[PDB]
Amino acid sequence: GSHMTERRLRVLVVEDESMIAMLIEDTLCELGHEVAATASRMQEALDIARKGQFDIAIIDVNLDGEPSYPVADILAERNVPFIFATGYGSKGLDTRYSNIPLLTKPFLDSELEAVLVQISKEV
Repeated sequence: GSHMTERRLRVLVVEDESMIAMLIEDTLCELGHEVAATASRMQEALDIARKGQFDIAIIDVNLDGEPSYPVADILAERNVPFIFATGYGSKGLDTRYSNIPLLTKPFLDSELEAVLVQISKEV
């Protein structure tokens, strides 16, 4: 039988180009997310900026050219349910997730804090 589910989530991650690409299709190969965003795009950000309903949103604002638009900047000033990564590593951003995998490095503790910190913590 194969009638089962495994929690399908979305993660619009973006920042540069190949550093966030292969780093998003390989991570899913292990978790099973349902694809979302790769590289840094102004059209996608606006979508996750107006959607406020996409599980997560990464948009580095200081790597390869801080292409995180003035919104990733704002997305950090108020923070919403999601996740983010940037040259400063969010900044203690607030959300129902709990910092989780704050990104701004060559991948490492990220995946670690990515799932070991997703306890919600007093939600």
